[PDB]
Amino acid sequence: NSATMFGFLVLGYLLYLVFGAVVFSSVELPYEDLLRQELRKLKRRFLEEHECLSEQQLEQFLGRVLEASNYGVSVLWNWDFTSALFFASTVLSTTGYGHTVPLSDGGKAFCIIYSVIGIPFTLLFLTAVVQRITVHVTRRPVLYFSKQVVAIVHAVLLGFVTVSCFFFIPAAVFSVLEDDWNFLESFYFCFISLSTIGLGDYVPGEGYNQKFRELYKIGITCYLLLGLIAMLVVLETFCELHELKKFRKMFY
Amino acid sequence: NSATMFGFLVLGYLLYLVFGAVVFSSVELPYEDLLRQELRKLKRRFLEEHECLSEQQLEQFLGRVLEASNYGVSVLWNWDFTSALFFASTVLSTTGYGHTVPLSDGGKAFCIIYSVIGIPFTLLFLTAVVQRITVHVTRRPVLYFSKQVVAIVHAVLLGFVTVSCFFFIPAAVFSVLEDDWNFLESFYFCFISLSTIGLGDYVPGEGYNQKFRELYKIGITCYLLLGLIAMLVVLETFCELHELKKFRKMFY
Ligand SMILES: CCCCCCCCCCC
Ligand SMILES: CCCCCCCCCCC
Ligand SMILES: [K+]
Ligand SMILES: [K+]
Ligand SMILES: [K+]
Ligand SMILES: [K+]
Ligand SMILES: [K+]
Repeated sequence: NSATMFGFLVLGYLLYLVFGAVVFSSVELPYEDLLRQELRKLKRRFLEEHECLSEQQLEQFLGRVLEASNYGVSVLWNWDFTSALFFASTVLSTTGYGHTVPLSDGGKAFCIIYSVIGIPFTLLFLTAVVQRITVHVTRRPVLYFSKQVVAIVHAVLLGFVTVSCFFFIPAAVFSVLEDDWNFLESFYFCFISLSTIGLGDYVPGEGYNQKFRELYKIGITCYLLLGLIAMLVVLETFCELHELKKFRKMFY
Repeated sequence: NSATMFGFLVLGYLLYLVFGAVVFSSVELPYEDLLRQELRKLKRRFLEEHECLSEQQLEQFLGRVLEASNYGVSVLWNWDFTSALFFASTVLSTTGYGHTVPLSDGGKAFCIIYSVIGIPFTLLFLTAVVQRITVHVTRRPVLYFSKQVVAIVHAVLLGFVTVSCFFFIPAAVFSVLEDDWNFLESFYFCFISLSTIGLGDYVPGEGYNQKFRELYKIGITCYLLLGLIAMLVVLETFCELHELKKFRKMFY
């Protein structure tokens, strides 16, 4: 019966993500179309309006252009559902790249509530997904039980596995998928993504003329999601070695 | 003797923050001065160079302007130490606004290592700071011991305390300090900050002509740091109520 509990948690979470991905999609998308216009309109009017404008005339155009940039809309789509799903997930995993921020007040507010509920929901979700994976991946230090040393080797080995399997493999996959991204950049991106730092200087699936982008988003959303679980799995496996519980306990 | 262990942890952490705040300050600052120039130079040359330039001539200037924006440098200082300290802390608390991202490869790489070491160090730091605060703030459900109900009331009461004390009070303080920020925006900022989501659409201490800014940074760095501890404190207090351990346990 415990299997249908975790099985439902996993289901409901995914839905909560689609739910939000939809609510965000709709409320925030409209303000974008209208903002896309105010920019395309202010773009045309600037060039055609005052060809040789002065220092005071440029700071006024650039201002309105940069302001649009900070909100995810560049003068040169953010809230579809494939991308709004991307946002909803990175907001509950708490990465927050920012390449897409809510624009209205409803979005901003819905985001807040959606999170108060989702963030926690997300912990529970992860806790379960990890407790389980942790055991199946760390039930083997026993098939080996000397005892303490089977773990210190299981850990360091498991680290070198996922570090490669989740950073280097995708660090390369992105060096591929994303043009302007070299390896370091792709790798660097993975680190700040799976760490949930999310500076947002780099975000995949945002290149001029990207084909099948809809999926790339859904793929990323999963890369990030799984990679996080993987980290936590590796974290538990490390946080549970004798020497660590020792070092930790040393401060309470 | 346990008091000098946590006391040193708290010390060393703070230093690790200053250490990084310095290393980042120096390596990344230079690329900024040089980038500030390439922009001030491309700014002058654009207006004076081709007053009435066409559609093809604007996309080329705006491109280089927006590209600078995404990296923290606007055409219209990011790595001093008061602000570099701000970065180092938000990177280890994992908020990552992005208003400041490392520019060189050294910065990007140092950041990664600094984090692999700091993030953990930061957990330990928090764990201690919270375990302690948790007990002194939740040793009182006992001074009240019926028993289970003294906690469900201690929790809900403590929530309403810090929610007000860390969100509303500062939500207002910012409505003050930050011009363009109304209450919702200030409050909204606090939520995504203390949640460590850090979209970065709003970052305090970044207004044209901000006086005593150096401190405002150091103040924020602390607001964020403490507010996080506060959250975790409140989180533990909630994660440890019978009904919850019950609901949680329901999935392993
Ligand atoms: C919700 C907190 C997630 C923390 C992730 C920490 C990953 C650290 C990896 C360091 C090698
Ligand atoms: C390093 C993980 C920090 C998680 C902070 C969660 C705060 C949630 C507040 C919800 C009211
Ligand atoms: K973050
Ligand atoms: K960000
Ligand atoms: K972020
Ligand atoms: K940003
Ligand atoms: K985070």
